[PDB]
Amino acid sequence: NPLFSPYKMGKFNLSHRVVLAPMTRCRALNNIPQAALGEYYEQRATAGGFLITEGTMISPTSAGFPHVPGIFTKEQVREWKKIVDVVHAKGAVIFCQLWHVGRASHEVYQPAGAAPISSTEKPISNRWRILMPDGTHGIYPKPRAIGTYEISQVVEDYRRSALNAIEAGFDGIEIHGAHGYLIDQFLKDGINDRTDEYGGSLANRCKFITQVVQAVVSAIGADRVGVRVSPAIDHLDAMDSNPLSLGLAVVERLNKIQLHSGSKLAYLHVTQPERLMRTLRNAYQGTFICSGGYTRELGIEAVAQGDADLVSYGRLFISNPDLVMRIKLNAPLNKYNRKTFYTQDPVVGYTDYPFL
Ligand SMILES: Cc1cc2nc3c(=O)[nH]c(=O)nc-3n(C[C@H](O)[C@H](O)[C@H](O)COP(=O)(O)O)c2cc1C
Repeated sequence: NPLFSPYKMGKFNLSHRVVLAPMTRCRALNNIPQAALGEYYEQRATAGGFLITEGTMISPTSAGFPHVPGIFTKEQVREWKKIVDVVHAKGAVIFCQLWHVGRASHEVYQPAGAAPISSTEKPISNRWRILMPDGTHGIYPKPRAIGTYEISQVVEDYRRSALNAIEAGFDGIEIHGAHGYLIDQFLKDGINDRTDEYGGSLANRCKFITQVVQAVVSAIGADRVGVRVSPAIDHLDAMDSNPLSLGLAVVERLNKIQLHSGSKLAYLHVTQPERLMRTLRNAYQGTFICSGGYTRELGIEAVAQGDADLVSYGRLFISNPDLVMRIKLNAPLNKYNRKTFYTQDPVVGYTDYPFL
């Protein structure tokens, strides 16, 4: 089974290629990482296995889901440290995904009920609704389009959060540049209507992600930085007229960051909607994680055919804490319950999915 050949993700030698994809679960009450998170990640950790945490806030203005963890305060650092220690005691490698939702927010999630920030003042259209803290769904508001000074401040928030993640003991961080969130609101020409140096051409639209990645690379080292993008996913009104071109343009800038820094990133992580994946892999000089709809058989095939070095699983990892072992044994998998993806119980639908 090619998923069980070892792989060197730079200075981290992984024992197998099954990766826990980042998944928002909303158990981090009041943005504090809770003991429940430690139990959840511990159940899924394996010796030499790689885990990516749920999206984690970089600033008070970065959230658009309830009870998502932050890593911008020293209190949050202390609590993450307890979780990282538990996962490291099982021999796993763990990266913290840094997440800013941009315009995908609501007054209820913003300090003082302020408008969320974006590249644009265009709101997400009414076809999408936001999950509210009470479990209902609300309307995405009009965001505030930020100037270039504020862009530099957001980059600094990523930089400080990356340093905080290292202080908590994380092996690295992943930049969430996917799924229509803040970075994707700069990348995608269906969203980015700017006429300044951050809008228009591919080079201008890639400026923000480039500056974010460079900032965190300078702060913690390229080999501790992964990058996640989704050029072909149009979630939250995040379409590009030419997804393949956009994906290749991002890869270009990542390859250049690696040359100028003299080191490789930890990986590029691309997720697809339920030949583009292979094309970006072929263009990128480094480790590639594929994601989106992978099964045991499709993951085996992806590694065997050279389409990816690592394969990340999301929904099946929700309901199969021992997903790695089930893939190894070709054991039957447990169903997942969508109703408890984003609820707040520390156990129900979170840690009570059974082992083999
Ligand atoms: C409940 C849920 C939460 C998710 N949260 C995140 C997230 O925080 N960051 C991210 O990049 N992707 C997130 N995703 C997308 C997944 O990481 C993954 O790419 C997606 O589920 C497709 O892979 P799969 O077929 O293995 O589930 C989430 C998906 C689900 C279903």
